[PDB]
Amino acid sequence: LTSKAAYLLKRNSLIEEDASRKLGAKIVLTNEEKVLDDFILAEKRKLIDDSRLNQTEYMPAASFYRSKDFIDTTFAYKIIQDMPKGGALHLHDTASARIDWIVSNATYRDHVYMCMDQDNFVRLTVSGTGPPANSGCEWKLVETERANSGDIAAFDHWLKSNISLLTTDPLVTYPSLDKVWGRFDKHFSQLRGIIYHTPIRRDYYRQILEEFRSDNVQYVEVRSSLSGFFELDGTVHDAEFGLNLYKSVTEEFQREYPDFIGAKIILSGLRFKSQEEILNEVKIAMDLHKKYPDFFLGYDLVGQEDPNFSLLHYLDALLYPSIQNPPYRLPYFFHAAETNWQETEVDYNLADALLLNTTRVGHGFALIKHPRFTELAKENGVAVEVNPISNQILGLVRDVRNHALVPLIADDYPIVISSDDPGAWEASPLSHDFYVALMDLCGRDTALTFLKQLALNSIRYSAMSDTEKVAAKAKWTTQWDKFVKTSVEGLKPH
Amino acid sequence: LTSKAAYLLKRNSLIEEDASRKLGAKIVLTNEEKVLDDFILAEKRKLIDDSRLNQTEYMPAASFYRSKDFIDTTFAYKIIQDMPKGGALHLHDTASARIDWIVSNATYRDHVYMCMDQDNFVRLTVSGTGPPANSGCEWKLVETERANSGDIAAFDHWLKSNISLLTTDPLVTYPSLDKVWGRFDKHFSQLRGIIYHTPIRRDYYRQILEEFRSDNVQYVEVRSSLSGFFELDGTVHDAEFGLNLYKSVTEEFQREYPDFIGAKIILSGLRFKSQEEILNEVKIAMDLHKKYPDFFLGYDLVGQEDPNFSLLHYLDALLYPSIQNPPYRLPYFFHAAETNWQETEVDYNLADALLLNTTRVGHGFALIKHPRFTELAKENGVAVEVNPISNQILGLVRDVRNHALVPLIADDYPIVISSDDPGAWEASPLSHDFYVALMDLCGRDTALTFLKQLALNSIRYSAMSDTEKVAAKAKWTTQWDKFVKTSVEGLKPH
Ligand SMILES: *[C@@H]1O[C@H](CO)[C@@H](O[C@@H]2O[C@H](CO)[C@@H](O[C@@H]3O[C@H](CO[C@H]4O[C@H](CO)[C@@H](O)[C@H](O)[C@@H]4O)[C@@H](O)[C@H](O)[C@@H]3O)[C@H](O)[C@H]2NC(C)=O)[C@H](O)[C@H]1NC(C)=O
Ligand SMILES: OC[C@H]1O[C@@H](n2cnc3c2N=CNC[C@H]3O)C[C@@H]1O
Ligand SMILES: OC[C@H]1O[C@@H](n2cnc3c2N=CNC[C@H]3O)C[C@@H]1O
Ligand SMILES: *[C@@H]1O[C@H](CO)[C@@H](O)[C@H](O)[C@H]1NC(C)=O
Ligand SMILES: *[C@@H]1O[C@H](CO)[C@@H](O)[C@H](O)[C@H]1NC(C)=O
Ligand SMILES: *[C@@H]1O[C@H](CO)[C@@H](O)[C@H](O)[C@H]1NC(C)=O
Ligand SMILES: *[C@@H]1O[C@H](CO)[C@@H](O)[C@H](O)[C@H]1NC(C)=O
Ligand SMILES: *[C@@H]1O[C@H](CO)[C@@H](O)[C@H](O)[C@H]1NC(C)=O
Ligand SMILES: *[C@@H]1O[C@H](CO)[C@@H](O)[C@H](O)[C@H]1NC(C)=O
Ligand SMILES: *[C@@H]1O[C@H](CO)[C@@H](O)[C@H](O)[C@H]1NC(C)=O
Ligand SMILES: [Zn+2]
Ligand SMILES: [Zn+2]
Repeated sequence: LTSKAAYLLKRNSLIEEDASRKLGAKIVLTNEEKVLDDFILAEKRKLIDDSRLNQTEYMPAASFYRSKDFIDTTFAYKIIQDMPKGGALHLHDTASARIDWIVSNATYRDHVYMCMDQDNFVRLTVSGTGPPANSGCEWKLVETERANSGDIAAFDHWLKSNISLLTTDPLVTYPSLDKVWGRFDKHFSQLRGIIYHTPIRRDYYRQILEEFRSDNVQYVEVRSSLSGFFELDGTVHDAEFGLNLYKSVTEEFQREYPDFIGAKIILSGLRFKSQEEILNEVKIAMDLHKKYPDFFLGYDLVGQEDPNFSLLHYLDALLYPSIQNPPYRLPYFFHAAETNWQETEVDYNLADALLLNTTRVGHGFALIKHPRFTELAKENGVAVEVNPISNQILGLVRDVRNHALVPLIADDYPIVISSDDPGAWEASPLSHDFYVALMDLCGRDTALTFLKQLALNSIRYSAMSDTEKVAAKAKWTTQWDKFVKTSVEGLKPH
Repeated sequence: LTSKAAYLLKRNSLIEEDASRKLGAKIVLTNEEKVLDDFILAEKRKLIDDSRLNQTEYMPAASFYRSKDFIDTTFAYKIIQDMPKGGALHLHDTASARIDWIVSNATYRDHVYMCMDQDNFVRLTVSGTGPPANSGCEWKLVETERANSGDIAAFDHWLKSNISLLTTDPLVTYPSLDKVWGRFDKHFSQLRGIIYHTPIRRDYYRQILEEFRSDNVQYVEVRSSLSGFFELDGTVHDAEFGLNLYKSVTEEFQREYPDFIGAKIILSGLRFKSQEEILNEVKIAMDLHKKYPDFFLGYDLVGQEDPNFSLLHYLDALLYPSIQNPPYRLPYFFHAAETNWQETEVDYNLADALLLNTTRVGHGFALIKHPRFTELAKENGVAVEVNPISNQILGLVRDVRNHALVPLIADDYPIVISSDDPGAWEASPLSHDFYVALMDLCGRDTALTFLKQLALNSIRYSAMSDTEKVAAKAKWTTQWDKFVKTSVEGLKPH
């Protein structure tokens, strides 16, 4: 009737037309699921409106250092903690478990040594033939140092404080992409000596499995170098040994916990190695994918993407599987366009990843800046592994609401949410990144369809076979319905 | 043939396909324009590669406070300075001239008083009836304080410092959207008393025109309140008086400088006023658009959009022109979705703006987050006024390379670059925002086709009639050809 009423009808048409395109709009919720969705929506909308109208800071989009405790004090984070989120498809094996486990378990073992390097960073290693040979760092046995500390708890807390990235605010202590990446590489060099010892590495991978299961994540796809596992006698094993160790741990864990879906491993090489070495690693990946077709997925090039070699620089090595007669199909999981640049060597790695038939693309922070690349990656079914906390800390974004992949989420783009390296910055396996996605990557009228669609895409866009995908969806559905029923009974009066 | 060569063919075909979607990709440059583009590209690529590979900060992406002098020492900024950029379609009348003009001219006039308010901010006013009526701050003539100052240059520089937003780094001293918006409103309240005096306002608008012509901008569309211009006797004039004053100044300026295209005015109301006041402003805008259709353009709601009323909240007043018999078509230039939020009232103001047949959208920072809104605006031809430095300073973004509208640039969306309030933060009329757009909003292989497309879209998406647009483009083409010829003769060896 009224021109105002006709305008409002057209407004509802347009707004529904726009808001139905977000990822997860296809989700239909049962009444109990709607109860949980309303529970989450109330808190999220209260926070959004309090920040917007009272003109106060929106903590969910703040630095994870400052917002971590705040997140830990919200009811919705408890809901997400109890929620089974499916799979974490983008992880690195050396920083996916608590640093506290390394401090309280690994550095308590025999022959574990420490030393303060030239940069005032603690380094931990394992050497069975007495103190290790090094003059650039004065090595002291950790047992004697802990005994001499007097206060053992303070010593362990300091040991975690000199290793963790969250001891101070990374956005302040390392206020540049270069500085924070230097701190990240320093963290890895600190943990390299001790974490590559074979027993400690096996127990650390076991801890990765346990911690991700406890956070109600049932499936993982872990990137690992797989080689360099050493013993007290000095023996250094090849990548196949590491793959077999991971496989045995995973099979034992699956035997213990039937609710767990499992784990699969991707081989990661470095973006600054010689093309000869990268070709050697590609050949190793081909052999391991042949010999272990169900557990070994493929190959990936990791390391800081801006200052190191491009995908094209390794092109020969990456084309070696395809030039065979018959051609061999080696899957890829490229980190691509993890950069703030445009039309450079870094973000144009997206073209290489798409042309090399990559299974998934890590980050894709510059993907939105390339229209045809986005279209082609969506058409081919290449999902994007978005790691919001990783992208904030490692210098890509500062306000998480300004993340580059938010519009792609709002237009139903194939995406999964993962943590990259959770342990380095003291983050939960997937619930903290899920909370960040819920509070920063979707609109005010989006609470639970988004999270359930992320949980579904973590299985759909995994590397599992179709039969494995169906079985994994069955297990995840069992856990999800159990969680929904328990939460609703815990919140709904009777 | 060669697998490497065939892959390279596919890769270059894909990259050409993707990079042709960018704004201005269809621009064809003459050989002289190619020389200028090569110079700009060399400078830009040097900066980009030095920042990326040597791991040093990319200064153009930093805060305008820190990067201002660095920009002032580049060759590309010199070229942009000499370049006629067309028009500035997003300006505000009280902050489109240098603060130095107010300090060195206006506060040297008679009847000008000053006071330090309770926030230690200098406020300037004009009172022809002795000391000003307000006693909350002791009003003293600027002449007396300048006399007692000792160093007059230091006194005037302190005036500019207490007035300007760029005296300190706003991203540090006001590290919140709300705090920096408070500083912006404080700046406006500082200059309100003196800038609304009729002679000073007239000369300030004249100075706006002069400064924008000096920076090779030939056309402007300025948003103004147009009402409240007062005299020494206390007479307060209506919006028609101020509009006619602007029109007379513009006609005189056009007569003096034939190379100038001209100026047109938009009526801006504040989005926190009463609905009755906004309705009366809409009626006044209708009357002024009827009486001065060639000089008066339309209406716009300005002011901080996050904590104030939405476009829907004013729906009655906004639908008043269309409900008449016959319906009246009042053009709109709504500031829309200048926010980091999603699926809230602020960014859903885009739906109201689109349904109200807005000519252009101011900022539209969250437009990319809404796909159907972007598509519908693209179909309807609604351009977006991108003000990069304003979006950085006022708290929307920190790294300009993470600007939300960069992907829309890369997919050829209708946009025009402007400055919002340049004089507020010591920015050149349009050259600085153009340099920021060049170095932050387009790829490494994009220098001059982008800038020429910006200049062309500035004329296509103006409010000028179809007959006036051809003549405006003729003037701009004359100036552009002179600029290209002179710059090439100054750089080309022959
Ligand atoms: C990424 O995946 C792509 C799709 O699987 C790969 O492209 C495919 O590469 C395979 C193996 O090299 C090609 O299959 C062979 O093609 C040729 C020629 O047959 C075709 O061409 C002739 C004339 O052009 C035509 O008459 C035929 O009907 C075929 O169309 C023969 O040697 C073999 O019989 C065999 O079929 C595919 O043609 C090709 N597909 C496409 C769609 O291009 C690509 O190599 C993969 N890249 C990587 C890095 O793994
Ligand atoms: O296995 C350890 C190595 O992994 C890299 N690495 C670890 N996390 C990431 C890495 N590389 C690239 N992108 C960011 C993030 O996904 C670096 C480290 O030396
Ligand atoms: O006429 C002056 C008033 O205009 C507003 N104003 C001026 N510039 C802007 C404003 N508000 C909204 N968006 C950002 C920017 O474009 C506030 C100021 O008090
Ligand atoms: C703003 O804060 C007050 C108290 O500080 C609170 O009552 C009010 O609900 C808040 N506004 C919103 C929108 O949450
Ligand atoms: C590590 O410890 C040293 C000395 O104990 C201290 O000075 C230094 O700041 C610490 N570094 C980090 C990164 O915690
Ligand atoms: C460390 O944890 C492993 C299991 O991961 C356990 O077997 C071992 O006993 C622990 N070590 C210590 C010293 O408690
Ligand atoms: C990096 O710095 C070196 C010297 O410090 C210089 O020669 C080079 O041109 C710089 N830029 C690069 C490598 O892009
Ligand atoms: C200020 O500018 C006006 C207008 O250009 C000029 O007439 C006047 O002389 C200037 N100086 C003053 C008022 O001191
Ligand atoms: C303004 O001046 C006062 C005193 O001269 C000073 O304390 C204050 O910090 C200044 N404020 C700004 C915003 O420059
Ligand atoms: C917008 O224009 C269309 C025709 O172009 C008209 O039907 C519609 O009523 C207009 N809406 C408004 C709000 O002016
Ligand atoms: Zn990663
Ligand atoms: Zn504006």
